[PDB]
Amino acid sequence: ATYAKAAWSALPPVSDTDLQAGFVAWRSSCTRLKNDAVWAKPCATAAAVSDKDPAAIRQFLQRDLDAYALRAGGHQADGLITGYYEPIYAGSLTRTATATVPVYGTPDDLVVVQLESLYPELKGKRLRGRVEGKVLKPYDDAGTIAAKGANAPVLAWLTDPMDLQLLQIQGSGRVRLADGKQVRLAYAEQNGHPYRAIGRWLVDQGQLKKEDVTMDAIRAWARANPARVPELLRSNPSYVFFVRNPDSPEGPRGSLNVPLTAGYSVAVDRSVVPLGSLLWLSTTRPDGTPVVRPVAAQDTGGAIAGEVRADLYWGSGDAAGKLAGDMKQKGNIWMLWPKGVPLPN
Amino acid sequence: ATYAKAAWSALPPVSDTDLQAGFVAWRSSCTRLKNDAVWAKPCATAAAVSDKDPAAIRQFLQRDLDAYALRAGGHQADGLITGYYEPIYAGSLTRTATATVPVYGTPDDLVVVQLESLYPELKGKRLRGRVEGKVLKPYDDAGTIAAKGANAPVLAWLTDPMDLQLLQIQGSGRVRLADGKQVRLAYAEQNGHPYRAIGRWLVDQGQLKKEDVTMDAIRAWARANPARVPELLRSNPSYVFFVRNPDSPEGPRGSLNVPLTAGYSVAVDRSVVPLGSLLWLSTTRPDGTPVVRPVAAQDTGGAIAGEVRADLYWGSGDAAGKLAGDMKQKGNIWMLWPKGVPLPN
Repeated sequence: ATYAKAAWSALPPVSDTDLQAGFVAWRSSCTRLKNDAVWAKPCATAAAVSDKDPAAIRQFLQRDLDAYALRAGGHQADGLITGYYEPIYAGSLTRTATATVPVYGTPDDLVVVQLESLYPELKGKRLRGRVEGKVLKPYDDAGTIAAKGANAPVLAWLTDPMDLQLLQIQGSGRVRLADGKQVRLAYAEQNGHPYRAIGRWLVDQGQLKKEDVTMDAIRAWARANPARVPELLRSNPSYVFFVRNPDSPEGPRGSLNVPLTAGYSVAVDRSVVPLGSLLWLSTTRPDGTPVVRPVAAQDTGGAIAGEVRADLYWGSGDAAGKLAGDMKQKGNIWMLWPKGVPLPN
Repeated sequence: ATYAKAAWSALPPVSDTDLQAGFVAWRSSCTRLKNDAVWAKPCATAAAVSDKDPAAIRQFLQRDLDAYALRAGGHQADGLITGYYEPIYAGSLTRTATATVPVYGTPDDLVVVQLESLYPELKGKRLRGRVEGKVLKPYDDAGTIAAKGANAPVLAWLTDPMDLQLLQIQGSGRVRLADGKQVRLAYAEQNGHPYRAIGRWLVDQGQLKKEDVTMDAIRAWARANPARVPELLRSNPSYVFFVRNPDSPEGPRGSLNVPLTAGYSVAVDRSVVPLGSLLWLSTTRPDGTPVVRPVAAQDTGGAIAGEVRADLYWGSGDAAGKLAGDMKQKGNIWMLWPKGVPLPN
């Protein structure tokens, strides 16, 4: 990927609504770049800037920053904008006859093995176990936690084991309670067993074809095969544990551990685009509505290779999920950069 | 590397005394080989041969077994025959002003990590640690144990920390008490830190040249540099714990859990030479005198990496140790093998 300087007048205009929202989402991450190489003084400048003055935003941007078009190879500046979202699942604080699937916090008999300093070849492996006598042995796999429960507090109860599996894959989500209040859940720990996507088990068993395996297809197969749902979820021996964040309307936290804003946060390649960077996005919704806005690189998703890419966070819930799933849009991306500073490799 | 079938008449001759002692050493493994797919049947046959009848032994071998020259690397059949022994060191059952170095059994808080069913790539490693909160930390390294001790049973007290290091390298030893009586020590466990020969440290410090590194030269350097012994020995972060046996005449036990015979037991590469196998050995003693004999694979040595290699157990005591330390001899090794049975792959 290459950076190609662009005049402020070459970028597409944005409405005042989008300029401010995208500025507010981007400055939202300033509290965590107070001592960042490149963004601290921009932020300090921005901290002074109002957020209800478009003229004052444009001043700050065009005065303090440069713009660079993101180009890859062959398609050049024309890239691909996909989408992602935070799911919301029906559930309860308490077991009922409809909500029987427990979501567990971290067990305190779960021991994290931490021997990387003696054996570097262990980094990235998530080794965990239970200590019985003088031996650290494998922790309970997923199948065993589904049958017998966990030695851990229950943070919430879901209505469908398939909702638990998806929640454990994504690492965060909200639980909708009956009184409309919501529970914030995020990754905390893992049983130490290697992940094995249930999709792959559906291919080997001869139930789907590698190209047919979507989320919507696994869900359809499960609903068609209620007897086999336990076998299916057992095939992934890995089991994820959660923490419950304070109740809040903020969006989930991403890799920058800043609450994502719906419509104004993106997942990028951290190399090509440093986390915290301000971007300019021109693309469309699946229905063709122009999407032209500043957006903040506040999360990670970058396997960039021969074509520009970013993932746009569209919010939480089923409709955000539907919007995010249909996102396959041609788009252009500019990275904004503080003027003096040299850009990154 | 490779097994090259050889005719019996290509093997060098052995005296009747050597043929008898080597048969006897090897036959003593048969008590541990009753469930061996390879050696069980030969052992049943062997049990009925008179160990006082050379002709019956040679008959049994030539009838029921084939001979396979071992070869590896550019030297092919020419290999390296080193030595080991059981050292005997003056010491005490109790701490005195002349015996202050403790020999430890297995600590109560030493946890063995046993996650290989989940990650088969761990299978070579001795992973160990101590549990601190919900974390398995590295256990204290050799240097920390030497300086501060360990929470473990004390088995004996030595006068010189170099003696402990040697004892930890050979894995077995005797401690001579003031009343002439002796106590047996054998390997029981280790702190999980990777071994690093102290010889390598002295070379890295330009104190010895890679060719002069012998046990004699290392001990000489330590004599001349008492103030640097603690840093010399902690350069090997591995620390070995022992078990005490009651004194007895028999040889120490190797990995096959069978008492080793001086001059007729070898430590081998366990994958190339399965424990319990009978071998033919042709080499010399350091003074050049011929050593031609059957020997038994009854211990585990360093794996074969481009050179054929075996460690010859020479017995216990200082004289055995001088012999074992001078052993650096060209050798030929044949593995014997029951007819019809597939070789190891």
